[PDB]
Amino acid sequence: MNTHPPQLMEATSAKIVMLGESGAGKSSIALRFTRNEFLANQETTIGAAFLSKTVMIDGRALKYEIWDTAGLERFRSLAPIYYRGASGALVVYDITNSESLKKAQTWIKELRANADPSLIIVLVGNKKDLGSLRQVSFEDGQRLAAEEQLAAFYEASAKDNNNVEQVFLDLAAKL
Repeated sequence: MNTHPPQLMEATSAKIVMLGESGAGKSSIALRFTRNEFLANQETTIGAAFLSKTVMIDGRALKYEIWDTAGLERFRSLAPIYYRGASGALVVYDITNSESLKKAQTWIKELRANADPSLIIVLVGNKKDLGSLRQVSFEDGQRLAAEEQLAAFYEASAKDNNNVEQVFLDLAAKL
């Protein structure tokens, strides 16, 4: 009766948790990858927006767990538990709102010191339309990403699809 069944099979899941700052299109960008639709009057969630869907890459069926946490709440129970096995992390920051970048650097400091060093973090900017009135240089923002070995840093806009397909395809391509 002593046989041995192989455990290595298909049906995988990638858990990516995305934080940022409230009002910085945090929940807005998440909606653009979940159902790929935009809600103009979409408020930043105070609880948790969690949708998990299966995609088929090269015949491989894997479901992505994307956790849209509260826009800016550090006192919630989500603070410690959000990275309970996060394969990757994402954080949204607006290029004219310096606060979002200041909040972003806050999250990235704690999460890397609490979770995993090789955890890939996606630095994504908000509203590429701010090309002229951008207070902080995106070029400078991506520098701190590359400096800390962040493989993913891109610009996103809710009405521009955010290139959310590309940023995830990039990640899925390497992993």
